[PDB]
Amino acid sequence: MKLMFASDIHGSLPATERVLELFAQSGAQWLVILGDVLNHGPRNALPEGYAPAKVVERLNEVAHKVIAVRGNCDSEVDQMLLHFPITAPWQQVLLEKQRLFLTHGHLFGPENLPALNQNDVLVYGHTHLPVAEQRGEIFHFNPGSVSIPKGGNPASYGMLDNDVLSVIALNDQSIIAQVAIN
Amino acid sequence: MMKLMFASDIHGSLPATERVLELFAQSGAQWLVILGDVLNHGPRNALPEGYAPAKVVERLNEVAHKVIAVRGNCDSEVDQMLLHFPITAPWQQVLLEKQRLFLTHGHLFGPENLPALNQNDVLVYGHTHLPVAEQRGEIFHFNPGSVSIPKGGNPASYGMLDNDVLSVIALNDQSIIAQVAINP
Amino acid sequence: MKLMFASDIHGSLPATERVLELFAQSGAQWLVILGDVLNHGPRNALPEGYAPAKVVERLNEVAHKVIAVRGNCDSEVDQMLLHFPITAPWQQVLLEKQRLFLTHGHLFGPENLPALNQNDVLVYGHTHLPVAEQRGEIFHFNPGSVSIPKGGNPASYGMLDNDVLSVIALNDQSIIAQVAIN
Amino acid sequence: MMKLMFASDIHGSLPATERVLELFAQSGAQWLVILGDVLNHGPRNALPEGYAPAKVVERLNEVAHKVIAVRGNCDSEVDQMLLHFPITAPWQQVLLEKQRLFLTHGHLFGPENLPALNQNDVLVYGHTHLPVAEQRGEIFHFNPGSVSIPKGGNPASYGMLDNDVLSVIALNDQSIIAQVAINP
Ligand SMILES: [Zn+2]
Ligand SMILES: [Zn+2]
Ligand SMILES: [Zn+2]
Ligand SMILES: [Zn+2]
Ligand SMILES: [Zn+2]
Ligand SMILES: [Zn+2]
Ligand SMILES: [Zn+2]
Ligand SMILES: [Zn+2]
Repeated sequence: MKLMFASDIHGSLPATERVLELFAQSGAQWLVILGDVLNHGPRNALPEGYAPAKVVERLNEVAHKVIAVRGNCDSEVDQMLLHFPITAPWQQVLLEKQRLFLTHGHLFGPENLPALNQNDVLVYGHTHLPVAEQRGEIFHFNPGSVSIPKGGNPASYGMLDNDVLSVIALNDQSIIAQVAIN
Repeated sequence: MMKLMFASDIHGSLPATERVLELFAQSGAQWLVILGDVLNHGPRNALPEGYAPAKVVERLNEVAHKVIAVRGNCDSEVDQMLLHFPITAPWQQVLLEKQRLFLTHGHLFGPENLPALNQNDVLVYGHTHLPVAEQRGEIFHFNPGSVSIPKGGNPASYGMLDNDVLSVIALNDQSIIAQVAINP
Repeated sequence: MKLMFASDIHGSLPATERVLELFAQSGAQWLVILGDVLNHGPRNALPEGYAPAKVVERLNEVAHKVIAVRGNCDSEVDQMLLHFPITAPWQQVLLEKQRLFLTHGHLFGPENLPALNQNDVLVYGHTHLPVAEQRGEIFHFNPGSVSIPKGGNPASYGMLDNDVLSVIALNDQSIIAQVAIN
Repeated sequence: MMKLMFASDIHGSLPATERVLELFAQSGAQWLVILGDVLNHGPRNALPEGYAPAKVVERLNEVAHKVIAVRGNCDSEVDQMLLHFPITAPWQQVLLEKQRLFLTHGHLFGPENLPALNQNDVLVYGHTHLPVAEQRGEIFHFNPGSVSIPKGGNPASYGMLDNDVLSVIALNDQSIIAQVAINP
């Protein structure tokens, strides 16, 4: 199975178009969006090519292939525009060998862990920092941000391919971090 | 390569609950998927047979670590405080080889308000208390009916996913009420 | 200013009809309902004359005079039946010389206090125990339950009259507790 | 008796915010009532004049202890974590002698979806960015309009309750755009 992950888009049209381009070329079946989709975010500058209404038209074109959770920056007006369900604060995704716990990062995350099974995967964003590692009995995965990178990391996205979780550079496409989840 | 058991619209019926649980224990299924309306009978419904919310809670908690549930229109916060598994999520997902199952109760997204889905995906819901298993257009609809207050003259039922087939099964007979194959 | 308070009805039709009779005779302009309206409650025995669908018809007749907040036992189906807004976890009511902070008691209450002004009033239920006293710089008020009282108190309701907060017995009509707030 | 100032649909406009705050400080009003859509411009709207969310936050917090607000369709939880006063409530109330003021943003309850109210009560809302002050049927409708993005050729505005009259006032001129007496 092949899944693509994207998070903290914050209204950036160019980041969105590049994501949708890589999605189409990857062959992945679904696109998981971890929150903070249109709103740039009160405490920071507008991202490159900020254009909420256009990001909306682009994303709504693959709405039937999107799985998503509510970011701290997402609001009711956002759901009214996006043709896929974003209001759930968290959502589990059942895979053959394990579970994926999807959440933005502000309500649940590394500091407030959910009950899970050994080798399950905690998937979150919000921090804008890439992560692909084993933490205790479970795995932690954060695809970083596709628009507002932090900690010196390049804009990035995530990918699940053949039991391997990888954080990939949006432009470079070089592997930032990865871990096998067998 | 995946097996799941589905139970919906329990509404506090202890008999339905004990039976669901013995069947679950025998199924060999990885998870018990509860589609909502767990303890409350519902202001519009007459009490179910064997209405005993307090006891239903004790029983479901025995297998809490293996339950995957979604919020029903009759579920409230007191219910979440009693049950030891997450019941507040409005929807959740199951991913197979090339298709996905969209799990929801039926009052938010349903037959008359479809979520966006791809060809050959499955909308899994309860709420109506009417069993369904069929291809409706480009997607598949699946409703395992109510395990305690069936409507339309149907028997109380539950559902099962056996890799590529979804079946609605009578709770007493264990006879097939309806089933559909979701192979491309 | 004359307000009537009722809480933890839990589907009791007789309790409801008695409340509506006292409301009509009191002259009060509004009826404040603190939650837990139709559902008897998972761990409780059915109250006297349990009949949610009938409580709904009675309450909906004075819907335009009701102010309410979400009880821990209230659900989406409940809002669908009641013709007045109940989904808010809490609401503030502005009066001439002070604020009323209305909440059920499970999220906010004596143990998780909201920020308020000296002499404001914390109004809550959920415990089924009557209260009318000053605590710290603010007042605490709980009209008790009208259908399933605990502690040893009779079924009761509340009243705001002449700047005096009173907890009154549903039958006796005797004063259980009270405190002047001005 | 009762004096209140109303501001709605700020949408992150720092100039509108500083002006609202200077007027509030001079009004003598007991509370500043914010009807929603505080920091986000809204995906459907062009940025308003002087869009500076971060700064609007610092300024509104200086008077946090005197704000009474209700949630707008554009407000999110990041906004709540920044602002030091409660903004999540969908509605709240003001009680006069024999009348009731129902405060809400306008996307949940509004002109086209009325809450249950008694005769001579007031529905107070924003969201449309169109000022209103009139009796409609048996109740009164009052909308301060937007302090930053007015529609219909109207001036940026705010609102005030001075005992028994509700007025929509231009933010620059301080001239009366509309007003209604709610005496019964
Ligand atoms: Zn972010
Ligand atoms: Zn975030
Ligand atoms: Zn049901
Ligand atoms: Zn239902
Ligand atoms: Zn109660
Ligand atoms: Zn309660
Ligand atoms: Zn607006
Ligand atoms: Zn709005």
